[PDB]
Amino acid sequence: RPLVALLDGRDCTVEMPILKDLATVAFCDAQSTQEIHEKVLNEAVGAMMYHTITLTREDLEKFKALRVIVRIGSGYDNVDIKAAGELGIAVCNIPSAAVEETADSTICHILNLYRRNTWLYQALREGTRVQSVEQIREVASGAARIRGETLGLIGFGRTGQAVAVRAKAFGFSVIFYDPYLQDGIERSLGVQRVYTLQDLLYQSDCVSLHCNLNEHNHHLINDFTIKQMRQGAFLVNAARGGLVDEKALAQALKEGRIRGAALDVHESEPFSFAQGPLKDAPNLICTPHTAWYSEQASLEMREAAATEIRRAITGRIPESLRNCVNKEFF
Amino acid sequence: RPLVALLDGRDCTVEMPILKDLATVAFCDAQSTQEIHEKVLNEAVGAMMYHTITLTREDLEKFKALRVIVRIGSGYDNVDIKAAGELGIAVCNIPSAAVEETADSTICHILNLYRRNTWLYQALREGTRVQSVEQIREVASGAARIRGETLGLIGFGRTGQAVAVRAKAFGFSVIFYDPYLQDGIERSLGVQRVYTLQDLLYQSDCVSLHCNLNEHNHHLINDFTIKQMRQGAFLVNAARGGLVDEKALAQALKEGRIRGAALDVHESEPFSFAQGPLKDAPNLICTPHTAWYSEQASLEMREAAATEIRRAITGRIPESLRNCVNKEFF
Ligand SMILES: NC(=O)c1ccc[n+]([C@@H]2O[C@H](COP(=O)([O-])OP(=O)(O)OC[C@H]3O[C@@H](n4cnc5c(N)ncnc54)[C@H](O)[C@@H]3O)[C@@H](O)[C@H]2O)c1
Ligand SMILES: NC(=O)c1ccc[n+]([C@@H]2O[C@H](COP(=O)([O-])OP(=O)(O)OC[C@H]3O[C@@H](n4cnc5c(N)ncnc54)[C@H](O)[C@@H]3O)[C@@H](O)[C@H]2O)c1
Repeated sequence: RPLVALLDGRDCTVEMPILKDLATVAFCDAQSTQEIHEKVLNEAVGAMMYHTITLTREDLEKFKALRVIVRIGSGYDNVDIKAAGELGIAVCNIPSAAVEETADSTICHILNLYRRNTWLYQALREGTRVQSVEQIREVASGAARIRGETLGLIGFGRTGQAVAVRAKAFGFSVIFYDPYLQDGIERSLGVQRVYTLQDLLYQSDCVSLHCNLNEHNHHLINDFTIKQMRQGAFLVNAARGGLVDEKALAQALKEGRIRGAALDVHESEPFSFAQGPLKDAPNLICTPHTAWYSEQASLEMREAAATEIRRAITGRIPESLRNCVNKEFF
Repeated sequence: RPLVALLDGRDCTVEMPILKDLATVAFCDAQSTQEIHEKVLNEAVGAMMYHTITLTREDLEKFKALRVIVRIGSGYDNVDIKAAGELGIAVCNIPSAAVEETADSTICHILNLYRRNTWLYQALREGTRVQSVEQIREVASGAARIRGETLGLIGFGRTGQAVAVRAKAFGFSVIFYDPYLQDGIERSLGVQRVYTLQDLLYQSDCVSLHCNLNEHNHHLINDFTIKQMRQGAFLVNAARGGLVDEKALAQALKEGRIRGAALDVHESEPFSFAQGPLKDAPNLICTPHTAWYSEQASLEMREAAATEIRRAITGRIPESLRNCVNKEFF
C-alpha cells in the first residue's frame, strides 16, 4: 500500500484521513534532503512539501520511486520542476487557497507604511509620551495622504489582481508590469499597464512585488533598479525574498532613497533583526512569512494537496492532475 | 485691534499669513483654561483650538470679548457648544479635511487585527525565530479569513461611509447603526442598516466606532453592551475616547470575550501602556491619536480654520460662517 511522505513537516493530521484508505501517509520533519529517511527515498510514490525545503536536480535523483510532488502552497521556486519532469516526476501546486489572505496582508503592509500604524504602536511600547499636537505631528511624521499616490505592481497574476481590486477605493492609481500576460487584463480591470520595469519604477510611489520567482527574475530589485525608483518611494515584498537584493535595499533605506520597506519574505529565512544585510536598516517592517496564513486557508490547502495526491494514485499522471506546473514531464 | 488666539498650540505659522492683514495672531500653548494669559481672555475676538484643551460653561464665561471659536478638526465634544451659543459665541469645525486619512487608518487597524501584521512585527522585534511551518501557524495564530465576516459601523457619517467604501472589496459584509440619519443612505451605498445597537453588536464580527461624542453616547460601549457582542469579536475605535468604558473592555480582553481591540483614542490622553485601566490588557493595539494626520491634511485644516476666522471678522456671525455647529446661538 503506496507510501506518501510529507517532507518538511511534523503535523500530518489533515492529510491522513483523506488518504487513509489508499496510501500509507508519513512525515519526515526534514529541513533538508540529507535528513530524509532512507525508506522514504527508496519507496515514496508521492511527496508533499512546504516552502522550507529545497529539491535540486541532485536531490530529486535520490528518489528511486517518486511519481508526484505536491507543493502545499502556490509557490514552487524551491523545486527544480524541469529536472523533476525529465526524471518522470509531476510537480503540482495549490495556486488559490490563500490569494485573498495575501492581498489583505499586502494592503495591510502598504497601509502600515503610509499611516505608520505599526511604528506608532512601537513608539508607544517604547514609552513615548505624545501629549501636544506638535508631538503628534512629530511622532507621526511621514504619515502620508494616499489619494493620488501611484501603486506599482510587478506581477499581475492572482495576488496582484487581488491587490489592485482593494487599492482602488483608497484612491491609489494602480499601474502594473507583467511581461508574460496576454494583452487585455488591463482593460478588463480598468487599470494601467506599462511595458518595462523602468517605466513602472519611474512612475510608482509605492512598488509591490507579486511575481513568482523564476530563472530570469532573481534580484529583480537590485543595485541598478533601485536607482530607477522615485526619491522616497516605498517597497513592499510579500512575494519571494530572492526577488530583492537586500544589500541594495539596506543601503537605499540608510541613504533615504527609499522611505520605507515592508517585507514578509527574505533571501534567508527564518528572518532575524539581529542578522543579515538588513541588520541596522531604518524604516523596515518585517513579518515572518505569514501573508498566506489563516486557519481557514491552511486547512483548505492541506485538503487540496491531499486530494491532488489522491488523483495521482487513482488516475494517470499527469493527465488527472488539477494543477500540474511542469508539462516538460517525461 | 482684532486679536485671534490659538489656544492649545505653539505653532502659528500657517494661520499668521492668512490673517496678517486683518488681525493680530497669537498663540497661548495652554493645555488648560487656567494657563490662558489674562490679555487673551479680555481682548481675544476669535479663538482657534485643537482637541487637547476643554472649554466648559465656566471657562467660556471668562472670555470678555470672544465672538467665534474654530475647532481645527471635526470633533467639538471638548467645547460646550450650547453654553457658547447662549453667551453669543459661534462655534465652527473643519468637518472634512481628514476624512480619508481617518478611514485609511481605520482600515489599517481592522486589517492589523485580522492579519496580525503589527503583532508579528513585534514578535520579530522581541526576537522570535519562526523557522518551520508549524511555528508560522503558531506565531500567526488567530490570523483570520476576512471574506464573509461582518463589519458593523456605529455612526455612518463621513468617516463611517468612507470605511464602508473601503471594506467592500475585502469581502466584508457591512452593516451600520446610526439613529439620527434620515432613511435612504443604506440604499444609496448598498449596505445594510440595523435599527438598534443590540442588533448591530449581535450581528457583527468586527465593530468600529464612527460616531461623534455627544450628550447621550458616553460609554456607549460599556459593561452591559460588550456582553451583547459576539464571542471573539474585534473592537476598533478611531472616533473618541469616552465612547468606550476601558474598564469594561479591559476585562473583556482578559476573559477572551473580545479577541482584540485597536484604539487610536482614549478616555484619558495622552495614552501610556504603563498607566490606566488597560495597563496589562492582552491583544491591544493603540496609536496616539494619529488617525487624522497627514502632511497634506494638517495643512488643509489649518488653512481652512484660518479662512473661517477671516469670514467671522469680515462678515456677520453666524451667517457668514461655512461650518458653524451651534445655531442655538444668541
Ligand atoms: N508571502 C506569502 O505567504 C505568499 C503567499 C502566496 C504567494 N506568494 C508568492 O507570490 C507569488 C505570486 O503569487 P500568485 O499566486 O499571484 O502567482 P500567479 O501565478 O498568479 O502570478 C505571478 C505573476 O508574476 C508574473 N511574473 C513573473 N516574473 C515576472 C517579472 N520578472 N516581472 C513582472 N512579472 C513577472 C507572471 O507572469 C505571473 O502573472 C507566488 O509565486 C509566491 O511566491 C507569497
Ligand atoms: N481619530 C481621529 O483623529 C478622528 C478624525 C476625524 C474624526 N474623528 C471622530 O469621529 C467622529 C465622527 O467623525 P465624522 O466626521 O464622520 O462625523 P460625522 O458627523 O459626519 O458622523 C457622525 C455620525 O455619527 C452619528 N451618531 C451620533 N451619535 C451616535 C450614536 N450614539 N450611535 C450611533 N451613531 C451616532 C451621527 O448621527 C452622524 O451620522 C467625530 O467625533 C470625530 O471626533 C476622529
